[PDB]
Amino acid sequence: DVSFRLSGADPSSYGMFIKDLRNALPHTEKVYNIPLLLPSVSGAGRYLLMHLFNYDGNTITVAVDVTNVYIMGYLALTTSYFFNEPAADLASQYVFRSARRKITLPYSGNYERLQIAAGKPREKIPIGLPALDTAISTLLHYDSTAAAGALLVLIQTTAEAARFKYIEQQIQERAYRDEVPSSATISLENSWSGLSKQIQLAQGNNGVFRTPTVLVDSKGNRVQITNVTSNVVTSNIQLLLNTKNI
Ligand SMILES: *[C@@H]1O[C@H](CO)[C@@H](O[C@@H]2O[C@H](CO)[C@@H](O)[C@H](O)[C@H]2NC(C)=O)[C@H](O)[C@H]1NC(C)=O
Ligand SMILES: C[C@H]1O[C@H](O)[C@H](O)[C@@H](O)[C@H]1O
Repeated sequence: DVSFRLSGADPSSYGMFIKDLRNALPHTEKVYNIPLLLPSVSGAGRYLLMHLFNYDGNTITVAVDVTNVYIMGYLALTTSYFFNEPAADLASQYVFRSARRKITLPYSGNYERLQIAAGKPREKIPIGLPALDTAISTLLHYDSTAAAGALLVLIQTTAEAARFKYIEQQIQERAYRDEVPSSATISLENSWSGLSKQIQLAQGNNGVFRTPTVLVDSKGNRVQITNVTSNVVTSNIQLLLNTKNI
């Protein structure tokens, strides 16, 4: 399992949590020196437990599918909560069975359904450490509309940060002040599968992408990623979704 505490958190302890989150995801292979996520893991070993503690020390346990860094649901006190999707329903066979009751959230876990549910695009939702603290707090007591916002914040702060060094650094900057994610952050979240695929295709194609990946950069304008010499490949992405899951 991995644990992160908001109390006393700072850019460093957060970096250590995301490090720990990355290192908890199993891989047998590195493709261009990036850990390649497994095609599948059967039964209960498929799910990483993240113990998150708000500033008060209240806690939730989040279950993450180790093959795609996809949050499936969480446990708050004696209630489990799972997204309304088959993968999460499958996950509820394995994690948090000790929960007194189980609530299936009225949405899947994808960004589009979460945003509709939250009433805001994640462009307009501040993130950072104080926001993760809020999110953990919200998730402690069921409220499906508020939880959708809290989940968008939680996805971005833990999974998307594990997947991209740039997003981990975005959050580290937002250790004590939330701020909506940069467009570059949104571009990376949305491009992960894409990049994961083209990194893998590049092996066999001389480090060249079969199809370029359009991103937005820090300064704000589109940029086309075409091979593995690109910074986003050499420095930024930290985990590759296996093409068997794309
Ligand atoms: C691999 O990717 C790099 C970009 O990351 C390519 O080099 C860039 O592209 C053009 C020049 O051809 C310029 O717009 C950039 O400023 C270049 N940047 C750097 C840092 O060199 C490179 O051409 C690509 N190589 C292959 C074989 O596709
Ligand atoms: C859109 C996806 O972003 C990440 O992959 C999360 O882990 C998933 O739960 C889903 O929200």
